[PDB]
Amino acid sequence: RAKVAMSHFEPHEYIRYDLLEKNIDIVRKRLNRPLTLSEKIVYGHLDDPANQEIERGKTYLRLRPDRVAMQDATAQMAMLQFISSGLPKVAVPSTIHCDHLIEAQLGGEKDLRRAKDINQEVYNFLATAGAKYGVGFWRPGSGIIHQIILENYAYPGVLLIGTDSHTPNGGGLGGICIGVGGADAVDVMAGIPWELKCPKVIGVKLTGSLSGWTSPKDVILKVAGILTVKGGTGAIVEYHGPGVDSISCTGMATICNMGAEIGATTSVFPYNHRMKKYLSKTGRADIANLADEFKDHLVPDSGCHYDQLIEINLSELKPHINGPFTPDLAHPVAEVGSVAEKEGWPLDIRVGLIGSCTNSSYEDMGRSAAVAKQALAHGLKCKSQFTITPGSEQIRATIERDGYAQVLRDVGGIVLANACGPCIGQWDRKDIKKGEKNTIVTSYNRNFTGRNDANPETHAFVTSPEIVTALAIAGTLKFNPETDFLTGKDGKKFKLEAPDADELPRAEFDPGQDTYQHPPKDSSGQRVDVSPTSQRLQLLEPFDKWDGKDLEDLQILIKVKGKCTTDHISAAGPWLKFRGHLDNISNNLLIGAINSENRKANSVRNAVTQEFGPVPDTARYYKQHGIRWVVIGDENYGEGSSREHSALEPRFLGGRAIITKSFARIHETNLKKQGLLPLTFADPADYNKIHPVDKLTIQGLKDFAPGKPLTCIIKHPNGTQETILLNHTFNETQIEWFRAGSALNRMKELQQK
Ligand SMILES: C[C@](O)(C(=O)O)[C@H](CC(=O)O)C(=O)O
Ligand code: SF4
Repeated sequence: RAKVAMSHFEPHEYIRYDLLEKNIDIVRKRLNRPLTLSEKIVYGHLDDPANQEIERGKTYLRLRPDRVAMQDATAQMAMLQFISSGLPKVAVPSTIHCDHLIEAQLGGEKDLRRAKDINQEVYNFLATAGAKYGVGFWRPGSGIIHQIILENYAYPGVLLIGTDSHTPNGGGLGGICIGVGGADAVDVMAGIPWELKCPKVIGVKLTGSLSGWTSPKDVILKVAGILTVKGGTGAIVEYHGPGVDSISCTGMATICNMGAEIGATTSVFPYNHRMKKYLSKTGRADIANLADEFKDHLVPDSGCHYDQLIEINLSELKPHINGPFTPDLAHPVAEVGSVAEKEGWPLDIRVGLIGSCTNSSYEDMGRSAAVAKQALAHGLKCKSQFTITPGSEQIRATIERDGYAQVLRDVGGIVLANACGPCIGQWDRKDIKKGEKNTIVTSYNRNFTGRNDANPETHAFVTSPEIVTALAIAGTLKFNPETDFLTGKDGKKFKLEAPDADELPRAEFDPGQDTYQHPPKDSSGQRVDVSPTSQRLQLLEPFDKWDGKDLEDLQILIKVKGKCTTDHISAAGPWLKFRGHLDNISNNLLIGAINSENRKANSVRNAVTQEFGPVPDTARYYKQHGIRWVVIGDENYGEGSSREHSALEPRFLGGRAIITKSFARIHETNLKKQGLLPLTFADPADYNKIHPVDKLTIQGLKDFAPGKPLTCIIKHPNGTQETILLNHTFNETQIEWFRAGSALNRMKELQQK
């Protein structure tokens, strides 16, 4: 066909749209109905399109992804599992991005130099394991994983998986990009089919066009408020309608990115002329030309059916700000000042932060510079502290060149390294004491308790970068950029004009400094060294195979009340230091979850000693003494980040099952991957039948089967027993992971030994 390479770094790996077309056509001859765009790209990547059972929301699809991307906080454990497999080389194009371990403190270059010293051992391990197994390596300072992928690797029709829940960002260039845990990434790197539950499809029809202060971020802040954090579970969100051509390619990536906060499997936009333009300005005009020849397969079929349809008229959409606490608590910027006042949320903004993968594009930086230049023209600077995170080295070099970084420094901002930084709590914040109630506004995406600075009382609101800039200049939530007046230096009241700026540089992008390291795919004689006394890296010892018996008289470690995110289960911030060391990071297990017994975090009753203490310590005591335990949770358990450490840590400390009213998708898969039993109540009111003091027996593991519930006997202390039924979503592939002790153990059994 055409021989167009997948990227500039893999000149010999060609885009297979011929394959995509062939598979789409086998499938539509079987289904005889129009296909949505996400169905075309997902079913076009089936391992066996002729025989695959296809029912939305019901069957597990066996898929062949085109490439794997990892960032350094999840790559360590994905590579330690790949090293246990014993396999010599990765089977698909794979990259590691070093963006999560650079702490914001002094700003830019200074923080990057310090991170390279402090994290030497880890950057070393990832670069060496990358060279050995054939994984491309983007060095610290290169940029945030998703901005590097949009700029270099995402293209229309790609199926990409990434070990990060904001991998959907790549949907802004028409590809299906899905967040997974490290063991799912090991499957694909090892060459075995990846399984995904066939998604439902929510269609969002965009009408009109954005104007004034409204930006792409407002579309997904509105959709999150409508669908809520659990409304997208099990579905792909597919944006369509005439309003789509009104949004820039990076704007579309912003909207797909934050679809992770409603639990969506991913989000996607159809290939159009704004994506073409972006591909050409990022050196990929040949890929835009080939996608023009396969365009019919890169847009939805006429008359395709969405399981749910939402319509948003972009011309009536006004600026939003969401939070504090949850990303679906949506408010117009015009009313947040009065709601804050009413709810007792601090009105004064201590810090304004722009960037993160969600909003760190060239257009985002130009729109923020456009607000800031107006303030400067009246002799003002930010009243709040103000930080700017460029998404990649190319964006940092280009906004530096085109003058936007200096405008942002002149209003009082500090430019941080091209890294996650304050977005996952890698921030040496000293302006508030811990426990001090305060408000920060960001252009990020999640705003869960203690995620940016480990202070539970920080009220974090997420909005667009131009509104963070306007509010940082005013210093208060009680400021609406569209209506209100600031007073300049000269005494005159003035109003901010709505920002206007170019979507892409007129000139070319300046690539900045060299940051990619290609694998020698010749030589590869690397020894990966993991010191046996390291506190940051530790090789894995395989989990135990199932004993063949039912699980009797299980102790409840904790019955959790309410929201239980993967940041509650395995916190980030300071704990990122131990992401390659399973025993050391397991000391954060469930320390943020609220115990229903006392409503406290990290205080559970030890059943033997009858002392209340830390959850990690209590789980290790039970494991030392042979007491097998269970976690009981509420709705949407495991919401958020994809970190498989939330599943590895309960397995390591002796847990056996997690029983909840419902699971977020990625965490439920990660639990199954690690040999645990994720089970849901067949009747959710049964959550109220179980008391912290009860022992539980799970029966029927011997004839464990797809679609057959398991029986749970609740043993009450007074002698009463009650039987309830528990549902599971295991298929036979997955029951094999459980019987082997983990998916990695099963894979190693298939290697004939
Ligand atoms: C840090 C993270 O990027 C996050 O935003 O929560 C994570 C991955 C991780 O825990 O390392 C995510 O979204 O999956
Ligand atoms: S959401 Fe924040 S922490 Fe996750 S990749 Fe993006 S910038 Fe990094």
